[PDB]
Amino acid sequence: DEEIRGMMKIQVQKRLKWGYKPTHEQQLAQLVTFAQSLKGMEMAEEEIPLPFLHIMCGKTLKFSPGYFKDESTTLDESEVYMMDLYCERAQIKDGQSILDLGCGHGSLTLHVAQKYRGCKVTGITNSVSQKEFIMDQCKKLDLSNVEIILEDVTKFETEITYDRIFAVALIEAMKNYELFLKKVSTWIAQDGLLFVEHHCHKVFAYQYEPLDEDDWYTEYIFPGTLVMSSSSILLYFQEDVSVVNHWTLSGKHPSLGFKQWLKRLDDNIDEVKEIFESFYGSKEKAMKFITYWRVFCIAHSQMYSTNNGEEWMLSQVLFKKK
Amino acid sequence: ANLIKRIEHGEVSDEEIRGMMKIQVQKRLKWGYKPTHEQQLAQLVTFAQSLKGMEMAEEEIPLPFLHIMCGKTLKFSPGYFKDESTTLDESEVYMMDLYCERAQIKDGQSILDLGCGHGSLTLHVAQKYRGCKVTGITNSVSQKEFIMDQCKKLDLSNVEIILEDVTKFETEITYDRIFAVALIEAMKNYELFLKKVSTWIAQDGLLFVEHHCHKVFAYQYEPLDEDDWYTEYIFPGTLVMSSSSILLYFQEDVSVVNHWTLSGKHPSLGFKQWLKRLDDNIDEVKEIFESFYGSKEKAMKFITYWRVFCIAHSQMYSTNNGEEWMLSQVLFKKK
Ligand SMILES: C[S@+](CC[C@H](N)C(=O)[O-])C[C@H]1O[C@@H](n2cnc3c(N)ncnc32)[C@H](O)[C@@H]1O
Ligand SMILES: C[S@+](CC[C@H](N)C(=O)[O-])C[C@H]1O[C@@H](n2cnc3c(N)ncnc32)[C@H](O)[C@@H]1O
Repeated sequence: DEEIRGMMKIQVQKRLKWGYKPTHEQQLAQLVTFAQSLKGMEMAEEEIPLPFLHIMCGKTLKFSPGYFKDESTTLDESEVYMMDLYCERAQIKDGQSILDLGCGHGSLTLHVAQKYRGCKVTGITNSVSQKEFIMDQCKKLDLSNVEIILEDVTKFETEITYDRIFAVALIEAMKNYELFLKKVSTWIAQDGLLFVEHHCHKVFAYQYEPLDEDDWYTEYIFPGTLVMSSSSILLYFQEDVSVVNHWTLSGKHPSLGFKQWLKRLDDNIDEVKEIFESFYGSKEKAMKFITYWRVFCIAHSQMYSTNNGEEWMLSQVLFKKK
Repeated sequence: ANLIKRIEHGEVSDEEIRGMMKIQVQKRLKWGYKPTHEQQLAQLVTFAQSLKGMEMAEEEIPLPFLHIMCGKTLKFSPGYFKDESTTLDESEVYMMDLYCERAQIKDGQSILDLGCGHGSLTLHVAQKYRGCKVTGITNSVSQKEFIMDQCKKLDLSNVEIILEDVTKFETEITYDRIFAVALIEAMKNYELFLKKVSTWIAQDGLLFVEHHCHKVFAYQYEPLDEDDWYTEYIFPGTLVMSSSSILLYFQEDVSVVNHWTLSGKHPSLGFKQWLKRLDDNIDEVKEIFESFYGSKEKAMKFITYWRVFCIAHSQMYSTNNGEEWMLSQVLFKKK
């Protein structure tokens, strides 16, 4: 842990001199050549055991961050505050069709559905198990409210349109932001909104690709080249959607989230070893998936804490059609 | 406000002004900078949505004087100094070329220029590409006729100047290219502006826009405390100092194709050049002014304003090596 925090504060500082430039002309230009580059990519590049997440992620199994109001906010609680923020900032109304892109394990689909029994809430994931699990909760807590399409978002067509489209933690897997925002806009209703949240740097976007030959990080964690977006970056993909509002949250909310994920992991470790040996068929491999998750949490709760959250952070954009 | 009174009578040094203007800049930068990006972003966004409910815009100098103060094109907007030893004349010409390149001007296109002014950019484009029909748009009577006389001087059946306020111009002509160089600074509600202009863009047309801005935050010109001479001395009459980024939020009728900024060094240097040529001919601007305005005192009054205005903004644009106040250029396609 200790050395890894250190081995990651150095990765941070060299990603920090990478992307910062001494004048606004150079800074801005770099970001505008970056966006144009992602128009030369595909829309997106072309399975975690459920027992293990009941431990690491908390009640709703929200595999994305939460709003911590103070550092006594439970991880459980933070998950709730964040998704009411979502619901508040998406201007969600009782009775409107809701589409939830990349449900995961439905933490938001079930939230809206329970908080607004008038809304018909439709979710989309590419996992058979996420779908079944979710539809298990509907069963349990009496929801004729939900629907789970099974389809890869980047493939899905439909005639159906939606009063409010959600899409959180999803941009992180998309290369061409243009084709993505292009497709989703034909799913927007007469006068509807689209809610995008996304990890980012405050100031510059970039590919997940080695700084040195001596930065283990980009290889161990990312293993494929993703894009760490820039907070403002979606302002440049406004051809089929228009920005209505734009917010950001300090990087202390992810940093705290990762902090919660690591402690519960480490509080229940024996059970974690047991679940991952059943699943990966080996004490060596379990002992190495434990390592990953700890390193991911440690490193990234240190990556987001940077400069009291004023480097990497959460970014929220609200959209309307055309 | 007796300050102004003695400011006119010459008692206040050019470095007191530059001195007071530095404290103005410090106050404005303390006011506008938030400590978290969440706040800063929500400063701008609220200020941006604020503009959406205003009017587009709210409801004249001697030519011998601009001839003196300004370059031989009379560009009343900034120039591009590759170097400190670049001249006003070249700075101008460098800047309009830059425009002619960033707006993808080709021979043959039709060009709509909005707030053409005394025509520096209209005539630049028109002499350079005989293939374009260029339409200028100003509301000054003097400005139409001047350009129309320089069109006789240069022999170019290549220009057209319509006398109208942009804010109320109604047409169904479309032009492959449109400039709005140093114009949005007269406007407040950019949405309703950008919507009007967007009907003037032809299929695959391009609009090009320049505006003075601060790098980060935007703001109305209202006095900071009650020690703020500069605000209501320099401005009538609430205008809005845009943000670099602010026009990323006005993308309902036009899309963005590119976006650049230029250091506040260029506008800093021009204003410096404006002062020198004005001061290397003070007596000629005195005559020109004591003749035009009707008295030696409003002469005094208006010669002071311009020395003040050249000195404050030149100081203001130099803050932090050109990285607070600054130029934003944005190129749009018809959404
Ligand atoms: C990686 S995110 C995080 C989970 C979710 N955003 C949340 O906050 O609960 C999105 C989720 O949607 C699914 N997903 C990811 N990419 C997808 C794609 N291209 N098409 C469909 N589902 C996808 C994944 O199974 C993943 O759990
Ligand atoms: C210095 S700028 C643009 C001209 C500059 N010479 C150039 O092309 O770089 C300011 C100009 O805005 C124009 N303007 C402001 N409000 C206007 C309006 N409502 N209608 C027409 N022109 C307007 C004025 O004529 C003024 O010359």
